[PDB]
Amino acid sequence: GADGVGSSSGNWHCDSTWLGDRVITTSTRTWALPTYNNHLYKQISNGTSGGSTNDNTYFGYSTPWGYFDFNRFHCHFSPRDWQRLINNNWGFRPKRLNFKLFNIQVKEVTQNEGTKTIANNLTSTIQVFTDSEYQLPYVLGSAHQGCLPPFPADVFMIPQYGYLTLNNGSQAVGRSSFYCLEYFPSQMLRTGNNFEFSYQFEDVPFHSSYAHSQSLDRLMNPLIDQYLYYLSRTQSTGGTQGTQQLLFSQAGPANMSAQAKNWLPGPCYRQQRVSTTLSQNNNSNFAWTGATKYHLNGRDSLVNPGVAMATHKDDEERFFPSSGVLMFGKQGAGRDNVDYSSVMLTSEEEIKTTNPVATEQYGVVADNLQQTNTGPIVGNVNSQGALPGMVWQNRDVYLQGPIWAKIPHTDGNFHPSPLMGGFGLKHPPPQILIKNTPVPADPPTTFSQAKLASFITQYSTGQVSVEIEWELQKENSKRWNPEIQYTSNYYKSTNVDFAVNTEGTYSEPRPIGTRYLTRNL
Amino acid sequence: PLMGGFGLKHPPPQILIKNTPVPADPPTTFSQAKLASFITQYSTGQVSVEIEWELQKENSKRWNPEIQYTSNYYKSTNVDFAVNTEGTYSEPRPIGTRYLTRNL
Repeated sequence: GADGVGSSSGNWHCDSTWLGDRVITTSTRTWALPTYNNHLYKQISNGTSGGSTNDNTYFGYSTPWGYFDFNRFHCHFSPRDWQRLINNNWGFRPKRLNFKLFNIQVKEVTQNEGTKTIANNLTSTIQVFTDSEYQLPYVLGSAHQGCLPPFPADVFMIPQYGYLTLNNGSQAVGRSSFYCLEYFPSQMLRTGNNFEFSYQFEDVPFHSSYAHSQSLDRLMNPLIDQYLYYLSRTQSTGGTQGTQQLLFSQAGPANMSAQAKNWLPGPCYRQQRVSTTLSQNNNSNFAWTGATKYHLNGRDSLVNPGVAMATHKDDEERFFPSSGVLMFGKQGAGRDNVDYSSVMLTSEEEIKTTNPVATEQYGVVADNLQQTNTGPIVGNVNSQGALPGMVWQNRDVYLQGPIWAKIPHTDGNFHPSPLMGGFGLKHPPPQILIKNTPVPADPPTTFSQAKLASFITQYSTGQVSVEIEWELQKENSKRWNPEIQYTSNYYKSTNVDFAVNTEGTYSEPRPIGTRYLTRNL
Repeated sequence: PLMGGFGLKHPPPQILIKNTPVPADPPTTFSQAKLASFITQYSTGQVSVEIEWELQKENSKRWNPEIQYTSNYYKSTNVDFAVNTEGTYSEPRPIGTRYLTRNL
């Protein structure tokens, strides 16, 4: 080894490099791993016998271990480096990543009455194992808090680990699995050690970063008619009587709606439409009641976000689907009943081309069968499954949103793109679990059967580094006039955006979409 | 540069240094906010710098003596450019760089 506490195991690399198509972006932060659950696995459950309803019942365990979550973009891209990505490129996908712990140091805190003193414990060691066979519940991708902070000057606290399993009410059915974490081979790192591992993403499709320049129904040619015919009129034209006759015509630029087309909009699953204008919405609480839910195993679940769908039609920015759009918070936003002004509502408007309005009917079909005595009748289709000849475009990843998700290992899936966005992976980056090694206090002089319940209060810190080597899909486009670009406000402001304020508080003002450059549908 | 000294299009690169912040006890229950409690700390050490200079040697045929920078010959209460009774190093006067003479 020849290392010891005399040296620093690792150096600080926060550098990002743009090389040809590749772009290699690394980071580092400072983490403090608190002791969890006094080192006790615990069964946790929430029953429907309490005030909880049948939807909120869960069962599972909360482990002492804790896990690193880097899954979000803003970890790995500075708001400038995310500008060079969305402005200059069509698509990007990862290739490989690399991960390092270093400069690990441990501390143990004592209490004499009020006094509080904090010393180093050289002997104590921490346990790190990457779960590479996916043999645990993979809990990343559910958009939990605790990701590496955006702004490198922040020190973050590693979030606790724990999982859920099959429940029936509060109780547990027979198949409930219990995973004891200490049961996996886990390298132990002392202060002189570093930890490192490499991972190489599977081939995964380039995420689409462009807004189509042509709505799906305008793919026609404006000059020339079409050779096909449609049924224009069933009634006698230009007469005092409407006696029925079948008339046909050709579908030209005069009426473009009737022109035959080779494709269909993406699938549609309706959402209730809520207006930011307060006077327009109904006066009531319809939030949960009139929400769009799916019913599984007798447990209702609100559909958040829902499939990628255009947020609103043109000349209305105020309407948004109830649970449809991703919703972030502003810096320092309360957890409960936060006012509207403290949250940010992303907008899908770039997909209005190929995907339907979220809040409106997908289409209209005939309910009945006509007769001389009985006129035709047509109803709305709210939820339209996928049909052949349907093209849809995936939701764009945001700076704040997650990078990936694990496609569940099940027999059947249809175009497995995670709803929140980001690359679905059949073998995601393996999560990492880390814990202090519990160091017991004085055992008694006389042996006794029970396990030692008195532990030495302890927590450790260190520097963690991650690179993610990305592939950029370069952009070649002949469009004459200028594009749209993501640009900072030119007008004077009280404090700079995406940068600290007087208190030292880093505040990201607004979400940053990935779609700006344009392409032909 | 107006203050004098060599203007450089790529000067000596400045050096930035900071302690690595070491956080105090985080709470038992996880919480979103960054850790606001740090362990008061400061570091010390020895820094060394050399600067290798080139001197332009002086060749001059002037007959009579030059002017030279010389310390005061008369007795003084304490030595200039050196500590005083309190241990206080005091530079008494500024020292120009121009003494030797040359033909315009």
